[PDB]
Amino acid sequence: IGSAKGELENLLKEVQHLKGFLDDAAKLPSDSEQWKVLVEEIQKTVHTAEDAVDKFVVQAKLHKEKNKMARILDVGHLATVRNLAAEVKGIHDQVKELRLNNQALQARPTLELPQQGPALEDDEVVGFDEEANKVINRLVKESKDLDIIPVVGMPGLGKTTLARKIYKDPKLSYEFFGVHWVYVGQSYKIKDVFLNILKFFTRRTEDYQHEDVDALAKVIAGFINKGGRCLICLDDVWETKVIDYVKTIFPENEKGHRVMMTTRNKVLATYANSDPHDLKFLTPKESFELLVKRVFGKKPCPKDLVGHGESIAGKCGGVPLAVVVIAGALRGRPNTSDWIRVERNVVQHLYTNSEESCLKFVEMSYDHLPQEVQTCFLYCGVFPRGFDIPSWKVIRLWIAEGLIKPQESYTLEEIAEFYLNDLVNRNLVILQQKRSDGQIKTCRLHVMLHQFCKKEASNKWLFQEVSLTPDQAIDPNKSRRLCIQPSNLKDFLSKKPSAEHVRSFYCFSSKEKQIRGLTPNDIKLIHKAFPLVRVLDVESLKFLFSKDFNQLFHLRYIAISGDFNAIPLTFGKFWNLQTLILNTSTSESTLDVKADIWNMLQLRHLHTNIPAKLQPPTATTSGKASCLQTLCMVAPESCEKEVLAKACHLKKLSIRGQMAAFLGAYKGGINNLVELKCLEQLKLLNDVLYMNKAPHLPQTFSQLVRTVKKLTLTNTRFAWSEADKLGQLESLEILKFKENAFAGDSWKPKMGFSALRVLWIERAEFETWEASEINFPVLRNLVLMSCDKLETVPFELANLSDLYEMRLENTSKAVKSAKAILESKTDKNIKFNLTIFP
Amino acid sequence: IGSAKGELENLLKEVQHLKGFLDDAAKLPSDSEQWKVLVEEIQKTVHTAEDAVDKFVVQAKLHKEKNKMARILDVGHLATVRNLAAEVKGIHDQVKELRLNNQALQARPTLELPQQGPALEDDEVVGFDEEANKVINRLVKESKDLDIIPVVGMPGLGKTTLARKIYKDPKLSYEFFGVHWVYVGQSYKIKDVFLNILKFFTRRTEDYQHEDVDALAKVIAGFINKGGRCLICLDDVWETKVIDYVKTIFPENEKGHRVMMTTRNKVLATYANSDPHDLKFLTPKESFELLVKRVFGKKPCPKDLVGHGESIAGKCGGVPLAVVVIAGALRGRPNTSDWIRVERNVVQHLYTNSEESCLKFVEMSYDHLPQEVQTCFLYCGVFPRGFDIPSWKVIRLWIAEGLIKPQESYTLEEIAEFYLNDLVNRNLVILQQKRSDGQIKTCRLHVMLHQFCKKEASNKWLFQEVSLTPDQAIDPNKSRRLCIQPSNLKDFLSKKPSAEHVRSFYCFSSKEKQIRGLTPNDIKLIHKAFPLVRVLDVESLKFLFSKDFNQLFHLRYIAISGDFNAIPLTFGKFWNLQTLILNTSTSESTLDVKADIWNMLQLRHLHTNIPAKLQPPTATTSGKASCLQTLCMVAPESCEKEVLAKACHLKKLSIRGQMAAFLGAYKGGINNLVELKCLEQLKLLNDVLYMNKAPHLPQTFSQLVRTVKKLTLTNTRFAWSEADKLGQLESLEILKFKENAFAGDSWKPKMGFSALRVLWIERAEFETWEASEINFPVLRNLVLMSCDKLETVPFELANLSDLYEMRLENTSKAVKSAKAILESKTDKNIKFNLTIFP
Ligand SMILES: Nc1ncnc2c1ncn2[C@@H]1O[C@H](COP(=O)(O)OP(=O)(O)OP(=O)(O)O)[C@@H](O)[C@H]1O
Ligand SMILES: Nc1ncnc2c1ncn2[C@@H]1O[C@H](COP(=O)(O)OP(=O)(O)OP(=O)(O)O)[C@@H](O)[C@H]1O
Repeated sequence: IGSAKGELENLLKEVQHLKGFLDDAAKLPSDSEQWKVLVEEIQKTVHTAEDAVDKFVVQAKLHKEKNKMARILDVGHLATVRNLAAEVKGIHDQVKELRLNNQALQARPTLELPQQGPALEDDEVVGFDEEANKVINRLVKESKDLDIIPVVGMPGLGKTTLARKIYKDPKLSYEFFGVHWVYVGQSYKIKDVFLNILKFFTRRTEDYQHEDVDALAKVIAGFINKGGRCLICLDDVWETKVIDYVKTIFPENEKGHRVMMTTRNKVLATYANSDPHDLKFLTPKESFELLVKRVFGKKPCPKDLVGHGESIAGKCGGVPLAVVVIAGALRGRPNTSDWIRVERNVVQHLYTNSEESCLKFVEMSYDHLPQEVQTCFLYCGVFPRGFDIPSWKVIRLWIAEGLIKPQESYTLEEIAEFYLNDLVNRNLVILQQKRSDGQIKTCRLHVMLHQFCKKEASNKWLFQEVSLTPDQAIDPNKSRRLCIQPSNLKDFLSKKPSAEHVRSFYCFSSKEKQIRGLTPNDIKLIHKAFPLVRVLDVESLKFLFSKDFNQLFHLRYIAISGDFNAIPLTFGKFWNLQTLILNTSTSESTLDVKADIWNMLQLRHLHTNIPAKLQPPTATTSGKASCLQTLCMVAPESCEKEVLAKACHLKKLSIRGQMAAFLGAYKGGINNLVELKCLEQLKLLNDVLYMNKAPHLPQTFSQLVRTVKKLTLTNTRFAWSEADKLGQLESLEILKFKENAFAGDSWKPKMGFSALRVLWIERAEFETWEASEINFPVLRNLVLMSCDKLETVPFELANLSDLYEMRLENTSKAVKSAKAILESKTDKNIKFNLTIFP
Repeated sequence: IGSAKGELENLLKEVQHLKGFLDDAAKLPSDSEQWKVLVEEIQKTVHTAEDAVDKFVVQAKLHKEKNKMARILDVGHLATVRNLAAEVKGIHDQVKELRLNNQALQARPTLELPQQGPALEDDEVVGFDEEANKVINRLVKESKDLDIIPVVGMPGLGKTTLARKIYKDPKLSYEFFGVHWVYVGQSYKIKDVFLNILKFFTRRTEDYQHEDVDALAKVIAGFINKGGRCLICLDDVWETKVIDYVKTIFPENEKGHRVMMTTRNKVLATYANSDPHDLKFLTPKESFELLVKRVFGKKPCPKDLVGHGESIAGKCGGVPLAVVVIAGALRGRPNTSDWIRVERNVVQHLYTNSEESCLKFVEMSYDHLPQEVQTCFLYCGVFPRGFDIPSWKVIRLWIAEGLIKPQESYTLEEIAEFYLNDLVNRNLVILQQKRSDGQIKTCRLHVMLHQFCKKEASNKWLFQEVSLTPDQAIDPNKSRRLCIQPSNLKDFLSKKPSAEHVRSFYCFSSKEKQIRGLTPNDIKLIHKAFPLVRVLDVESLKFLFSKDFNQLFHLRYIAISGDFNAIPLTFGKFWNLQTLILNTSTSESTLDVKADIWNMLQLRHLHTNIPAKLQPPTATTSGKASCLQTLCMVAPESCEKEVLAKACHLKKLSIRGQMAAFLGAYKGGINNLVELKCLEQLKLLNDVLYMNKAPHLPQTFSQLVRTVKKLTLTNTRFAWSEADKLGQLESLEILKFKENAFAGDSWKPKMGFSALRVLWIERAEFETWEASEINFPVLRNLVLMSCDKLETVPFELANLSDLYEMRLENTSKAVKSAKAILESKTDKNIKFNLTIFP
């Protein structure tokens, strides 16, 4: 190739300038339509330049793949390269014209250039009676030390309303000499906060205005000492510095002073109190009651509007702020037509209107985010509203979208995990599913937060939901990525879509396993529509590997399903592929990975729903260690010395098959596991129910997986004496036995698991269990489920200090022993939780 | 050459404009991403232009080296010159476009466009009880005159916390009538400071607000006279003018008033008090205790977090500010995963987050630096974290990097020594090693300061640490220089690096002498990767002189190791070379310097680990005096009349070999030392243990090295009577005798060393020593080591006025005499220190 490399480089520099401008404009608040048009044009120009460069790189790589004879004799390559160079030159001319003509594209040194409601009467507050009672009981408990009870929750959940309800409660007056309210806020000055606190004790604050912060703290402490027990309410705390400053205004008189603070941050609340108070969500009934109180005040709802109102209140997610905004939409419109209109799209009516109260309140928390976490938050709105987002899937989508910039000491997966946990801690992501590690398993976006992400991503052109009003298309040409539900897929494809600029295609099955009437021609049309697609995350389909699919060389993420007997060699030409998630309905016991994954240097995660029969690297493929981090459902046959050596950086590994033929001496494929350097999770599964002999844990197993933190055994059918071998694992932290992993009437462990935190037993047909303290010194969780034959969980566990959680699911008489242990620990007054189902 | 010289000159002028802009932008705070992109582009353009000019200059020099026939017949030179001219023209066009298109590159006349914590209860302070007691004992000592006790230390070390602890101490209340606290600060007005001081004595400061500074000083003096003994605490003093102003507010009533000031500057503290109080660093235990107090307040650390917390606290360097910042990172996160994440990289978690408290506090001291000292400070971050930086090496790296601009009266080495000492005096560099001269031998960067330098250098593109996350490379293309540890060298080279823009390559062996598995091909790859490298500081290797190494004509600094029997002539073509540090493992006794160093006009320092057998300059090489400043390990054979004449400006000289054949009459190579005009240091070493005869100091020796300040004799085996000849040296300031330098049972010196300051004896097998006062009139240090046979250090030295330091290392009974002298001087109450090991 000639000068086109220099043209590419110059275009990249200019596009870097344009992207810097776009990042800057994302900060600038704009009310000008011409500014909006210019930013749209620059975004489109950046996208076009990126697509052109990517096409050029792909063509150069494909040419270099071809042999020298084919390289010379391919005139079609010459025509394509000339066309791509012409396109690059045109885009570069456009970018230069953009920068030259517009004075807004001039760089500037430092120049980006950027009250509560009426007052609720105690009957205007809905559903907070029990919550207020709980917080009041916590506040009025006698204790010598200062105690902070933080009320924490998502924006507009009612933290300030509950704090005001408690602050006005008569009960507090009997217990506390002084009950003061202080508003801190995000932007606050501690001198002002202390002066406001001082007003509650002296009316001569015009005398103390000249004092310093510490002097004012001492003055307030003396006043409180003169008074007695005091409760100071801090509103809207966004830093720990406030908590630390306020600790200094309370005298050490052992009276039991209190602070009730409200915050959106769970980490700040956990600093304030190891047990922060999570404000509840209103029930649908309470939501409807609040809606009726907001719309009709004290008058009852008209009968004809009750059904619509109940529908509307249930669509607000139980967050009072949403109900208040929707009420503002329904105020003074007792007509059924207006209520039907609002019911049709309630989340839209949040963030619209001047009373868009959701927008500014959500933006309070949003602006507090770092840029990477900000962008990662928006891509949570790529899932359907109400979708139970898998944490692993969203993490891998963030990484595949380039949202996570690599850091020196952390893997991209670790950074993404931290970002997701930070979003949950800031109460911007709802988490209802916990892994045994204590990490997020599935998360969710609240309807109001989801609508915020959906609008913000559309404003920033990150992605866009394909929504059709009977016919028509809504500008799909104004979106880098497209999300479409399976119901709307057929209609969209019937238009014969052709969007080169679209880079990610999302089809999420919220109604799981509702594969609609999509034909192979529709899948081929999907392939045709997006040739530059980087992320293809569509698992509700019967995907087929057409010849057009083999040309999606830009892919970084694929989540597909169908009837695949093997991964074709064509997958090996996706040199950008990072995540490969497969779900094959084929009856074949294992999936043949024909693709030479080892030469896919970018590949990090491979997920298959049946065991994968990998191929050992050839002598040519030898080189550096592979980037692979996850290898799920790998057949024991494929765990060879070379396979494991190339993937020595593997972190999660799952094996399923004939384990017996894997734990033997000449079966040292198990011994090949030593090649791994950072193996954290290991799943060992057995498929056969009839066993020639009961397998055995090799004596080498202790140091074969010494780095493993999570170990899962399934259908292994091991003698309970074989569990003693797992105690020699130094890093074993979470341990799972499921589906008759260990066989035997009783388990009498002797070895102690030095670091085990979570013990997990499922469907264990054992009868008795005589563990002791030495066996699990640092146990923290004990999850037994489907243990219909277990007799009694040993009392010896009751003496374990760190143990504070234990769940018995579908458990026999052993439940009674769990009650006995709970009773003993309650007698000792140790924080403990015991869950029983049903 | 044709017009290309004019093109070079015009490109140089435009690059001067761009560099001026870069210097300006370094001052401008910027939040615009487009601004960052533009600055990056201009930096890359400046680097590219510099590289092009350098390539052109070296090519012109190489052509001029060739003979006229070769010059005319070298078509390859014509092609290379045409390519270089085309590159220069392209870079000039790019620079012109940069200046024309961007309105931020317009020159403007003058237009660059630029609270404490809560409060600690004395139980929240860790490890300062003894320090506070020491400072209080110093304060409450009875003395007639005003006494200032400065608490000095590095940023965030806790000077203000200890000052507050002392200010709150009850003990001070008994001793002092008034104990006031004044905050001065970097930006301060003396009128405001005096008015604040006045408030402590009168509540009518609204009456005195109109007085002048001297009038207010007199008023405060009268108030203090009325009161009694007073202690005024000055916080954050950055100038001596504050000290002088505050001296005027204390009446001369002989009561013993005190001032306790805190500062980061050791020179300011030494002005305030000849014995300033150096605040301690927290021990790892105290650091963990402080971390637990900051994270969990008064509750104990959870057991599962104690190991992670202890690891984290030990990575904070004993500076409380670092522990406070890391606590802010760990607050409200009692999960082992968060603590593991923070432990993985603790120094990163300083300077990140809004509570980046390290950043602003370090910037306070950094901005106080001059630009040259600022840049020299950052290049201390090229060394590994925790590396013991050699002073000579960092000085020579600063000079080789162009950081020191020559001054009229000072050599570059003197300016660099001053800069390093200034960085130590500002408490920005940690010094723990002192030369006998009292200068810094090795220094260190605190982990928090090191991270500041690392980040700041990366932000300014000065250098960059090559760090790989398993695979990958982090933008190496966005750095002028690259530092890589030997562990990461092999992985980096396997990528086949080719970085023309990289100008310095650093490989520092913090784990000393851990030469890993690097092959000759790796060394050749190092040579290939950086052809424009100016600085090559890599001594943990077996370097080999390949043909590619011979083409690094830009080299200004080389520090290499291997098996070299001689320096090839190819080193003579490094016309830019200043420092040549060699460590050759060859068994051959000396190093043959084949390269014609005398024509290497820029050469300043030559260091070899074995004696160097230089070659006398030829009649052609005659000319000006050589720039050589250091000639270490030069064989006595090479010290000839012409060799010594060409290097008359030499300052350090080291000789090792057969001294007897060097001190003789016909051996007047010793007499050739007269040719030196500024010889400061002389080392004379002996290699032979069997001597035909005991050598003799020539009677001419007194005026042979008359300019020498430091003299080192090793293995010479001289009669103790020969030490009397060294007393005639006018400038002899430091004298070292090591490894049986002088042989004899006893030493009875008669001559007196008029200017000797430091007397250093190592492994002297003499028995008795009967020195007297006249012998060492101005002695200041007497350091004896391995004197297992010395009987008693004479009491006569106890009467020496200037002597205040004496160290006996592995010393026999003579230790008892040292104790006697210490006792006598303590009786006289003279400041003295006596160190004994073990
Ligand atoms: N239980 C409730 N009953 C009635 N209105 C409520 C309730 N909880 C909240 N609100 C409404 O919320 C608004 C008051 O702020 P709110 O108490 O919701 O904020 P918060 O939870 O402290 O959140 P943030 O301060 O982060 O915005 C008013 O519209 C109030 O009517
Ligand atoms: N011994 C200590 N125990 C507890 N906290 C400490 C201790 N020393 C310092 N700190 C805390 O560390 C942080 C920095 O310390 P401090 O402000 O006293 O430092 P300083 O030496 O005066 O520095 P600067 O030059 O910035 O004024 C503050 O939060 C201080 O409270």
